[PDB]
Amino acid sequence: TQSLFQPITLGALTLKNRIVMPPLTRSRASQPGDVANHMMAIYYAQRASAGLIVSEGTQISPTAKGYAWTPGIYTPEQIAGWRIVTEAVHAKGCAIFAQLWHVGRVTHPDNIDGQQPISSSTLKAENVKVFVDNGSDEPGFVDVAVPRAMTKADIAQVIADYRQAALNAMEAGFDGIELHAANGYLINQFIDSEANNRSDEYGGSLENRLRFLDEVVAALVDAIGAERVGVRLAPLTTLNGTVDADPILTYTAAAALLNKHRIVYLHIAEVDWDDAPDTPVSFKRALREAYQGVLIYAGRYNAEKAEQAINDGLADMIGFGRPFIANPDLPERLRHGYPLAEHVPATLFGGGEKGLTDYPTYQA
Ligand SMILES: Cc1cc2nc3c(=O)[nH]c(=O)nc-3n(C[C@H](O)[C@H](O)[C@H](O)COP(=O)(O)O)c2cc1C
Ligand SMILES: Oc1ccc(Cl)cc1
Ligand SMILES: Oc1ccc(Cl)cc1
Ligand SMILES: Oc1ccc(Cl)cc1
Repeated sequence: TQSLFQPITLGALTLKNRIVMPPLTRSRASQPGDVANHMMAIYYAQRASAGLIVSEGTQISPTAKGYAWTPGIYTPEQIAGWRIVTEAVHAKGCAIFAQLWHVGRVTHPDNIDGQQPISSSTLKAENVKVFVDNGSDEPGFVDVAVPRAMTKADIAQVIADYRQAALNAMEAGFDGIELHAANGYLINQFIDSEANNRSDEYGGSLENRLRFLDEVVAALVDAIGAERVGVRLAPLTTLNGTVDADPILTYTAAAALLNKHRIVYLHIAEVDWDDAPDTPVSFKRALREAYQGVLIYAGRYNAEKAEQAINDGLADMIGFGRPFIANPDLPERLRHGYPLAEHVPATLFGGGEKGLTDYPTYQA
């Protein structure tokens, strides 16, 4: 755990340790308005012993939302709500990035103002469900709708929304933003070959499939600086059903592309729930060469595996998702080998402070 508790520079920031609280959707946003709120500020501040916190996915526009009660980052109220969160976190001495979210085809019209979902293509995410609370029917999971393929104008608009969302994040006092390009959401729907059947310059070739990622990142960097832009990829998991034919190649290329932008960190999601594909060390070694910034991994890490990943030269920082839910003082527990509480799946999403802010710190 020695390396794990070494500080690290992240752009202009000097982080206290190598531990990341990765994005964790808790769907606690105040209704109506999907506004980041007090319990969320407390929740994040409780966990501010992390070296870096990355917020739960936060939708960049009304049509970017996939799930009921997730916080937005496009209205003045939403920005103000996030500001209280970032101030609460900053009061503790911690860095926090906003994960900018566009779910693309992984949504339902009820979650996006009756609009049709957008995507690279008109392919539905098969067997994929999102959660809806439309005010009329009893809230619950529903099948995603069929998306429409983005036009060049849609692409320009979404890039605009990402760019503005980044400015909004800075206005909300975030230290940076993380582009959610993972888990089968909008950008992932362009990247992964089986989710992209476009015939224009945004589909087909590997270079084309990465074009949307390229242009979104260009915008983000232009807006707030590369030192404040991170990106998250999930090369091998297939959460929400985007599949690539050659993920090892696609994502090593993507890492190289992102390296050209000099994004401050690349965040690799290795595991999603029980979707834990073998991530070859040789792949990780290739990513380490393709991308020369701060490399973050999350997925079933414990203290031992985290430390080894760092000492092996594979990772610079390690995210702990589920353990951070149930252990606000996760770093302290990891350092001392204190037993980790386990989270209650039933209170992961929705509800109030219960299962959010009432996981106690460790007490012998
Ligand atoms: C309840 C929950 C919500 C999550 N929300 C997000 C999300 O908003 N954005 C994202 O990129 N990953 C999300 N993830 C994935 C986690 O960030 C993390 O990568 C994953 O849980 C694997 O790490 P772990 O085994 O330490 O939990 C979420 C995971 C869980 C369990
Ligand atoms: O946004 C969400 C996601 C999952 C659940 Cl159970 C409720 C709301
Ligand atoms: O610009 C702002 C607004 C609110 C707070 Cl707490 C701090 C800075
Ligand atoms: O990327 C994501 C987003 C939301 C959730 Cl619940 C899990 C993973």
